[PDB]
Amino acid sequence: DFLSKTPEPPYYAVIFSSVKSGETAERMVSLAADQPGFLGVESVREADGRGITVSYWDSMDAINHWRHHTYESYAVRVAKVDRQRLFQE
Amino acid sequence: DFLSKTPEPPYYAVIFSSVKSGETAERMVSLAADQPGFLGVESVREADGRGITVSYWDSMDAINHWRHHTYESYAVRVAKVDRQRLFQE
Repeated sequence: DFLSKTPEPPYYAVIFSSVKSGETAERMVSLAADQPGFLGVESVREADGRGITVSYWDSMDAINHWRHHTYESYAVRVAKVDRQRLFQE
Repeated sequence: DFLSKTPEPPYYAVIFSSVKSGETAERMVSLAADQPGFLGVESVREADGRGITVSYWDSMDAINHWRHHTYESYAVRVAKVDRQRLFQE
């Protein structure tokens, strides 16, 4: 349920780090989920407003057709994932 | 305070996504902070155990001397950040 079950690297990750000043954070998510090349999303938001949401994508090009069909502070970083290790017990 | 003030890409990011089963999550952090090439860290952990911690590093090599001097589920992904956009109001 929480961890995104991603394919073998490489794949991309969009790290959205935010500090809050809603219904619509969740529309913005159905939309990601719906896109071609969308691999999954991990979203977490603490009490005090601090939050990190990472979305995984299959290609730089898949991220552009998403930004295309489309906070006290935030940072958006897009990165190319070359390594992963998954664990559950 | 929350957002890491990172240099111009490229730089690396270590995305640690975890689901909890402590004092020592915080030792593991002083240590990151202390390393050569450590650029910063954003850590967030919700009530229910879900959590994302991303650490930023200047080089793949800076991450190896860290893993070197060194959960119901977790995922560790290392990625190369090629883009960033920072915002605050």
